[PDB]
This record gives sequence, structure tokens and C-alpha cells, in this order.
Amino acid sequence: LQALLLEQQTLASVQTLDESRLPEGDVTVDVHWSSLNYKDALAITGKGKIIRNFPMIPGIDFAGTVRTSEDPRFHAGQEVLLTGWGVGENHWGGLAEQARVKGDWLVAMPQGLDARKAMIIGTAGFTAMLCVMALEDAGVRPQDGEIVVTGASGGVGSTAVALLHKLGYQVVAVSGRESTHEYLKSLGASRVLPRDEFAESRPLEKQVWAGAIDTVGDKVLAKVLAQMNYGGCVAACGLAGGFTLPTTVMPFILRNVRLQGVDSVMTPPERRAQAWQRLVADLPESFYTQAAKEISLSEAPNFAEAIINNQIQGRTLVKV
Amino acid sequence: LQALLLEQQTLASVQTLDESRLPEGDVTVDVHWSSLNYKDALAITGKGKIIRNFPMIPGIDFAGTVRTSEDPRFHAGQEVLLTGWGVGENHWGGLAEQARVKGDWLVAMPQGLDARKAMIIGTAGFTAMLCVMALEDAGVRPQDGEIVVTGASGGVGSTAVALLHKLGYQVVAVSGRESTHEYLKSLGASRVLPRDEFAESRPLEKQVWAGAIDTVGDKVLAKVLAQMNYGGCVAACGLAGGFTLPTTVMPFILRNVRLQGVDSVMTPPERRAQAWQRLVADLPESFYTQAAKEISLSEAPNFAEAIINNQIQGRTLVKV
Repeated sequence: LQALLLEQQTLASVQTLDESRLPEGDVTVDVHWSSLNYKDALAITGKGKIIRNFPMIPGIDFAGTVRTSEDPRFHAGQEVLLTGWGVGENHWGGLAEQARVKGDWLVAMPQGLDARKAMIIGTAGFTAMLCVMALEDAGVRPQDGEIVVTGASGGVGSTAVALLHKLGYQVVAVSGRESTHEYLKSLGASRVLPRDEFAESRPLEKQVWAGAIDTVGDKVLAKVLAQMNYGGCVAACGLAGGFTLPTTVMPFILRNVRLQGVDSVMTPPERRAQAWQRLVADLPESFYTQAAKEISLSEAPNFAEAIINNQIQGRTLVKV
Repeated sequence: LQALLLEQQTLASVQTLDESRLPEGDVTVDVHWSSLNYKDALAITGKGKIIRNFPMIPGIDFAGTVRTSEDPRFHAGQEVLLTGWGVGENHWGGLAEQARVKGDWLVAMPQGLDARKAMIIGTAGFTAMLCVMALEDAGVRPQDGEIVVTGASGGVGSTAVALLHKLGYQVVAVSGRESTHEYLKSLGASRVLPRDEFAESRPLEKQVWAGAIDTVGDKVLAKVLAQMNYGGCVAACGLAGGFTLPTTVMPFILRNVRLQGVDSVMTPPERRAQAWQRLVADLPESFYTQAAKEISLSEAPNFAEAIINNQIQGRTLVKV
């Protein structure tokens, strides 16, 4: 099998690997499509620290066809996808012709999706949906008020804007780059605020948001919390602005606000399948037709460098 | 009507007040029982800053009999209770023979409770129940693991221990005073930890709690969050240790943890009635027989001074 292998000598190169070297697992998948998520781009370039164990095949997402299975519920030829579970990080992942994983980690290809579309959605889309579902579990409906999405030009934020807009919510996108203002309104944002206004905050500010999907954390998350309506919910899933959360208890104890953390890496199979079904029903068709860059494994190093310095618009997909 | 009136000249004295001076409201209640909550004790002594508007009648909780009503659903002679809504803080409250309030603020005396028992429970008990209900809304059940209660010797924490224990949970009480260790085990705590161990924390610590009810905030709340099991929920309702919350996004984004804020002051009527019904079904009988100090209005100043320096064990009730 061909695979982009990361070694610490980080040298990223395409290599031929014996089937016996694949990690332990009861399902082997013939990968047809993977991706270069931001996590994968850091991994490949040697920046960040998402990878402790080498050698490593990156790709936190993949989709393709089941080759072999000892897991009763998966059969040869069945299309499946996978995101998360440490795959591409501490377990050989998607940037390879084959991946061996636990069956509990896979998702049966939902009706209405295929391998390519599933990788277009990705971890980013999966996470966005889980955030939207969190808002719904908290009772946040379209009639309750405006929903703010932070880091709205990134994968997660962008998809959250379209999901929310499709579902009837009035969305306010928060973006740091003035160059995305127009694109975000195309997706469904009624207004766009700069990230610079979401910095220092008092413990409580004027109540403006019914709900929020935050991808940035740090001070932006702190500001949004102090701006939450009574009984509002923030779904938090990222740390692009910093991993700390310098907030107070006041939104919580005086405004009954819920901070619901949303992990995508280890989400249980039931919740996970539920989210993929929801993505099929709620993602508009215009979301799938977006231009994606398809690359071979051998181009992943150069394209990884481009994604890091920010030279790419939209999805980089890997056709394997 | 007789009333303990606070004036800023804070002079706390019992005075005779004309009915015409009562604040706007469509229900007048003949108060039979009120309380000295900690908020009321600060107010009376002139310490803290819970009161901006003078003159003021304190007492955030009261229960008694409806005198007059323009609200269709309340009739003369009907027993009712009230907690919160700013009553006793910015609206004349319970330490008086009469209180005039909005009907939306009152609770019809639930079956199985009376005025005295309702004031024994109090804001503290009402808050505890809302915390327990938050844990349940988050899917936290007895089989999921240990529940930690912080500030467990205070009103809220103490009641939460008994509610949780009655409902089948394994409870760990966290108390700062070594002098409450024995009392807390009587209530239902399987073990008792010192508050000193709940200080500095890494972003993520070993997973030990299925759920948590926090009354302290600040660093204790931060520690508890980093100790939450995957998918766990903390119900946060206090600030005894500080109003800030120096935590990170890591429990949230990597462990799917919910921080559910619990406000008692403005909780909607439906939720509120629901909580009082739950308190009747889940509070053990041994909870009501606890020794309470009954005082007249004229003793409230001296007893307020005792509650502030901590000289009183259990409830101070005001018989009006």
C-alpha cells in the first residue's frame, strides 16, 4: 500500500508499506478519499504538536470501501467513513490506500452521501452539526434570537453558518479577516462583525445572543458568554485564539447560561451516526458544489505548506 | 404593618408602615414566615452590597396567606410562597407583616409543604433542586459515577448532598471547615475532601466526577471542571470563593463537558413550580426536623450579626 508517512529524522514522503505494518484493528478499509484538515497540515509540515508517535500516517478523516472485516456488522465492498478517534494522530490514518481501525470507530455511509461528499463535510462539518445539535438540546430555537458564530470563515464556523441559516436561525458571523465579509453573507449570515470587537469584556454585558457556536475560545468566548441572553447556550468546540477561558461565573449563576463543550474526537457511535444523518437533511445542495482541490498523496507536503501560511480557499481533498 | 426597615443614614430597625407605602403589585400577602439567608444577613448588617435602594425591607424568601389579589389565579386565604425575583433586594420583601408582589413571582403552596417547611427549604433548597435537575437534564445518573458537591456545609451544598443521596447518587462533599466532616456524612456523603485540595489545576486532570454541583466558583470550580468525566455536567450556582472562573476550553472541547449555570432569582414559573414539587418528593423527612432558630423581626439585627461572623448552626427563621 502507498501512504504518506511522517517520520522524525519531520520528513513527509510517499512510501510503499507492507500490509503487515498496519496497526491493530478488525476492519481494513480501501481508502478512496481523505483530506488535509488543519490538523493534518500542521502534522505534515512538522509545525504544531499533534503527533507524538512516529512513524505516522496522517489524515484524521477518510472514506472508502471495506476490504476485510472480522466485525460482524461490516462486510467487504461496503462504503464507510471515519473521522476522529485519534486516527491520523496516534493511529495510522487516511493518507494511505489502506487503513486498519476498530469497527466501533467507523460510520456506515449514510443514505444520500458518498465518499467524496463525506470528506468535503469532514470533521469540520461533523463538528458544526454537533454544535447545532447542542443548541437544540438547550432549547435554542429560531424565534429566541440571533445566533453568533465565531471563527466563521474556518471549516467549522462556515458550515455552522449554513446549517443554522438552513434551519431558520438569524446568524451573525464573526470573522477576523475583512476579506471574507461577502462570502459569509452568501452562506447565510445576516451581519458580520470583526473579531477585534470580541476582546476584553465585563463579567456581564448587554444581552444580545440567543445562542452561539464558538471555534476560537480565549477572550472571544469570554465576551460571547457575557453577551448571552438569559437561558442561552454556547456550543464551544475550538481554541484558535487560545486554549484558556478567562470568564466569570456571572452569566452562569445570574443568567442560567449553558456552556456545552463539543468534542468531535471521541463522540459515541449513536450520537455520531445521528449527526451524519442530520448533515444530509440540513446541508444545502450549494454546500457540496463548492470548488474543492483534489490532490494526490505526493502533493500533500506542498499543499500542506500552502494551508499553513494560508494560500488555499476551501477544501483540499486527497484522492488516494 | 410591622417591618424591619433598612435605611442608609445602614440602620436596621422595626417600624410601623402604612399600607400605602407598599411597592406596586397585584397580590398582597400576609407573611407568616420568612428567613435570614446570607444575603439578608449582609443587607441588615450593612456589609456586602446586595442593596442599592433604600429604604428597603429585606427577606428574599417568604411564605404566608394571600390577603388581597387582582391576579385571577390567587384568592384570599390561599397559602403561597416566594423566593427571588429581586424581592428583599430591590423590592420590599419578607421581613414584614405584608408584602406586595407580582402574581407571576409567587408559587402556590405545593401539596405536602407548609409556610414553615417552605422557609426551612428556602432559596438554598430551591437552588439545590435546580442544580440536581440540571444534572438530570445532562443525563447524569447514579451509575455514571461520583458526584462532587462544593461548599457542602452551606445551605445549597448541604441540601444538594441530601437530595443526591436520596436519589441514589454516591456523593463526595467538599468542605473548607474540618468541623463539618461528621455532619456531612449524616446527610449522605460517602467521603469528605478539604477545600485546600481544590486550588491550582492543570487544564485537564484525571477523570473522577460524573457530575458536580458547585457553590464556590473561582479556582474550586476550575479544578472540578478539569476533573470531570467525559460527558459530565457541572451545575454552577455560587461565588463563595470568588466571582471569576479561571479555566480552559479543554474539558469542553476534548471531554464534551457541560457547564450549566443555575440562576434561582429569575427562574420561569413552570421550571420553578416543577422544582418545588421535586423538593417535596425527594427531600427526606429528617431534613425538615432539623433544629431551626425562630426569631422575631426585632431580633433580626442581632441574629444577622451572628450569621455574618458565623455563630449560628442551621436555619434562622423569622416568625412574623
